Amino acid sequence: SRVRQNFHPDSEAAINRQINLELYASYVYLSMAYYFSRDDVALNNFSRYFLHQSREETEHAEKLMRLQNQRGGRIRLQDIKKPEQDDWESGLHAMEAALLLEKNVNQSLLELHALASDKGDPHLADFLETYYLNEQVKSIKELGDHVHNLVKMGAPDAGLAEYLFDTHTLG
Amino acid sequence: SRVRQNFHPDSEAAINRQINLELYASYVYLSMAYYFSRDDVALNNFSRYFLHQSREETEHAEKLMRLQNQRGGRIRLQDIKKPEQDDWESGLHAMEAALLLEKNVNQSLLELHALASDKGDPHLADFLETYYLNEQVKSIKELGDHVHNLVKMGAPDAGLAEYLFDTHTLG
Amino acid sequence: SRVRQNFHPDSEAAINRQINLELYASYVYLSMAYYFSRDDVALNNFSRYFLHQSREETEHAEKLMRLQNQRGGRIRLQDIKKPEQDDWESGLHAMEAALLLEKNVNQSLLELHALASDKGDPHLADFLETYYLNEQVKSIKELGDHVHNLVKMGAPDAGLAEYLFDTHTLG
Amino acid sequence: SRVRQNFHPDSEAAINRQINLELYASYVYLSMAYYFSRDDVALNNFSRYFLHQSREETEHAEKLMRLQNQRGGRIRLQDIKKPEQDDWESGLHAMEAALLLEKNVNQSLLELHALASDKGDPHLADFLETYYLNEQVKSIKELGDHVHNLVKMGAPDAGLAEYLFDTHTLG
Amino acid sequence: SRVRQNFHPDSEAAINRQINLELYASYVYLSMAYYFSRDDVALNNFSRYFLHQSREETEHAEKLMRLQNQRGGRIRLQDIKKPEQDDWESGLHAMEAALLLEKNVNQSLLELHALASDKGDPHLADFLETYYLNEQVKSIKELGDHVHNLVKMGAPDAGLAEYLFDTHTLG
Amino acid sequence: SRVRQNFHPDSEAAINRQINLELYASYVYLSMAYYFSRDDVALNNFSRYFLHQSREETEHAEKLMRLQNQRGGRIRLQDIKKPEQDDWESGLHAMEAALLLEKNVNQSLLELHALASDKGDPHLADFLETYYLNEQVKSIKELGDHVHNLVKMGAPDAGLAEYLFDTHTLG
Ligand SMILES: [Mg+2]
Ligand SMILES: [Mg+2]
Ligand SMILES: [Mg+2]
Ligand SMILES: [Mg+2]
Ligand SMILES: [Mg+2]
Ligand SMILES: [Mg+2]
Ligand SMILES: [Mg+2]
Ligand SMILES: [Mg+2]
Ligand SMILES: [Mg+2]
Ligand SMILES: [Mg+2]
Ligand SMILES: [Mg+2]
Ligand SMILES: [Mg+2]
Ligand SMILES: [Mg+2]
Ligand SMILES: [Mg+2]
Ligand SMILES: [Mg+2]
Ligand SMILES: [Mg+2]
Repeated sequence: SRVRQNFHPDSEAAINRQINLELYASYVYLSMAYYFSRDDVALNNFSRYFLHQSREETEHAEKLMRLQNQRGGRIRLQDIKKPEQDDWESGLHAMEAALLLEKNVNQSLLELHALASDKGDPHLADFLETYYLNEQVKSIKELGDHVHNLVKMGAPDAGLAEYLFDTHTLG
Repeated sequence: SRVRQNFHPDSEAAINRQINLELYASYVYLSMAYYFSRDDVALNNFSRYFLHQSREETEHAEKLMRLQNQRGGRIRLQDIKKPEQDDWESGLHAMEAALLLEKNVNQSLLELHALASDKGDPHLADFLETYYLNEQVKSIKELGDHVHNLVKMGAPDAGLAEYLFDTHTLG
Repeated sequence: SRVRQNFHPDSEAAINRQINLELYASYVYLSMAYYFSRDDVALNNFSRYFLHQSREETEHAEKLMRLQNQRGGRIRLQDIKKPEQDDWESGLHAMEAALLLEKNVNQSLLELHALASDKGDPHLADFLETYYLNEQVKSIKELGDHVHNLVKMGAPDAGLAEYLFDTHTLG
Repeated sequence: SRVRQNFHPDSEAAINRQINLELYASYVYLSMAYYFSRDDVALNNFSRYFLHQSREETEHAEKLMRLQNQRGGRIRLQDIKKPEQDDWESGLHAMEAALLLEKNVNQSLLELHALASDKGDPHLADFLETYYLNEQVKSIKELGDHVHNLVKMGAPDAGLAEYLFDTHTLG
Repeated sequence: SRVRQNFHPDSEAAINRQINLELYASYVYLSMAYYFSRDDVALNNFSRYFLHQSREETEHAEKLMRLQNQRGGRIRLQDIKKPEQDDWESGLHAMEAALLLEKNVNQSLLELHALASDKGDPHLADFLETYYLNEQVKSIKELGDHVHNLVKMGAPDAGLAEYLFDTHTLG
Repeated sequence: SRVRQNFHPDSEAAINRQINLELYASYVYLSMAYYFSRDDVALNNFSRYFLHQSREETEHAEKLMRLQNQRGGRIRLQDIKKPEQDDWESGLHAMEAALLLEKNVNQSLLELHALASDKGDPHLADFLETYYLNEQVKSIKELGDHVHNLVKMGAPDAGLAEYLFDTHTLG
């Protein structure tokens, strides 16, 4: 590529793997979003919350795809694995699953950053720091907040907990 | 499901298959969109066009997921298969692939409609007719228009064709 | 902490020490601010300048406290040491003391950054670079400018110097 | 000091002690504020409430520093002691600690007022009455209200109490 | 310098060399801009495009000069070498020359970043990442896009190519 | 050149030399501008003043480059020589150097005008008179004003002079 400069094939590959992971995260959140609009779940603000997260993950994927193009890498898409469950069990369980997902995505981003650093790719390093690392920290913190509140409120067994959390925190 | 009424498990299954197909179509268009943003393709309005199509396909998927929940079905997500190519070769080839994709999706929707009709599910039948069947016809027609113009203009070999089509038709 | 990820206890501790240092800097500037509104100093724009700096330092402290929470660290507050003087002697001396303070805070931030780097904490590294390192450089530069002008103008002995600097530069 | 008039050195000293106490109160509230932003507390309106209180205490400190300068006293800053805890245990416990803090600050202000009265300093007496004594009464009353509601609602053990109090009263 | 802190003389020198390189890039683009407004070239949007790039390069130079001052370095200006050609041959050739120039400038910036990293200057590292590295990637990508389109369109020999590219892409 | 008319190659050459001189003047002013932003100079309105002059010189250069193209001449760029100093010593010395620079540029413009007149090029003559000769007179007068005031005020040794001149005249 006539634009490619200081862009290691390993970084290119890792970016492609990260693209897939971001798409996967979008899919997970999409699944959660539509779990919460089931008639036997019907937590519309959980649904909206995860829908929003899903679209944010798509933007995360797209920024990496743009990065790949900008750097002269070649996007290599892979299957977006279905989420691990279709029944996310409860608002709390979904929040906990999302928290685990974000920490896993964060770990992947940190490994990607270590790779960028190993390859002396400050542009990639900065790209991750600018657009992903703090977004991950904020997302993990937010999910942590949500998990704690839901746990403290007695979710999922306390019938009012997820309902009230849905209307107040996620409203 | 206490909302489920006149909703055949075959229709539920076919809706889940259609959800996956719509997600797949979104993915195909996403791949195309970022193919045209490659430095060695750089047809930004092809890119935008397919990006828009990608997001519309996501809405197609979501409406079916909404339908599933509305009818008391249970969304069953599957892997979103990667698109058949990462290199979409040219604006014309991408348009032709999109055309083939839309006709395939249309065939799936028509089969879904035949199933809805077979199962006496007028709500599902109307749902497809209202939101999918004409949208598919419109999309197939548009892609056909685009394919014809690109062919007529000499794409992909005529160097000005895809460039001018990008700026004029997709602008 | 269920949010804690790639966050070394040393970094957590260093952030707590930095929080204290930022609070200390706020206090120093608060002291300076109210030194300059003494009836026998009465340099109201020196006062406002240092008051503004004081509040900025509080925001610096708060961002680190937020960082601590975001990363799952536990804020550990310590006494905010009183400033080294209550009588800041002159506009020039206060500016020079502030300059020294900022360079000391900068050194602490650079050590914190080296620690983040040593611990492979790019989020923390980026956090410091994004919110502190350049703010420090700009603050040190500004104080350097102020010190130079005050020195060149003949502060503190030239009776018009701090007065005119107060009204023009700090106005 | 050419402005000093009817300003007893005891009052000057007591004002300096009160400045420190107000700064200390600010610090206590700052600690509480960021306690409630912990991922395992995550009561954002408790956090905001105490943050607001913290900044109000800083204004309390500053008005006394202003008073010191206005009267020709000399501000003598002391270490701002760290708050007694970094872990404020619960919204209720923090409210109760804040209540105790405000009554302690109020006692100090009342002693300061008695001193002002003993020294025939009506300006200082009026200053305290105008800006501190009723503010303290209001603050103590508000915290008492909050404590009662939290207790009545079952805080901290009733999982919904602090959550609902956070969203409704502190919202 | 009383502001100088953690600023290695090598970094200072490298910044001065980078200032010159940025000024040089501005000059190259200025030359290109006025090449395209020759009566026998007369591609006014190529001209405007390179004029814009020229002024952007001046801002790149100025930010480095400001950085030098901010850090306490001493700007040391050198001759701005004339561009390698006055006759830039064609829109395509100018775009290709600009692409090569940007990659060369990028290489210099990456070397500067490696130096900053070697010298443990995170402020300088962040400065380059924040203001230069991604700007370079975007500029190289854009020029790559432009080069590809011009090549594909048949520039410079296809008489309509640069004309149409001028009006559509650079308009 | 099919536009070239009554345009002597000597005039073309002299215009190219004048372009370089205007670029050089821009560079001198750029150097001065960033000299006054040094932490040990810190005369921000001197800095702004010379920065403005620098950009005006670039416009002077560009109008001549425009003229060259308009007349069918061929721009021949040369190295832009670095300014004679990086340390401009004082606001007064910089003003005096700028004054000398402008008179030198003016002399070059007057020689260019004499050449235009010798070659019977009234368009070039008018071009210089319309856009350069009075601008030079105005600039030389302004710098003379500034030099006189700075001298009269006691610059550079009177510590308040350049400071006050910076804030009042250059503000
Ligand atoms: Mg993501
Ligand atoms: Mg496969
Ligand atoms: Mg599987
Ligand atoms: Mg569709
Ligand atoms: Mg029908
Ligand atoms: Mg600070
Ligand atoms: Mg202690
Ligand atoms: Mg002590
Ligand atoms: Mg780094
Ligand atoms: Mg108070
Ligand atoms: Mg009374
Ligand atoms: Mg540049
Ligand atoms: Mg030389
Ligand atoms: Mg040469
Ligand atoms: Mg000029
Ligand atoms: Mg005449």
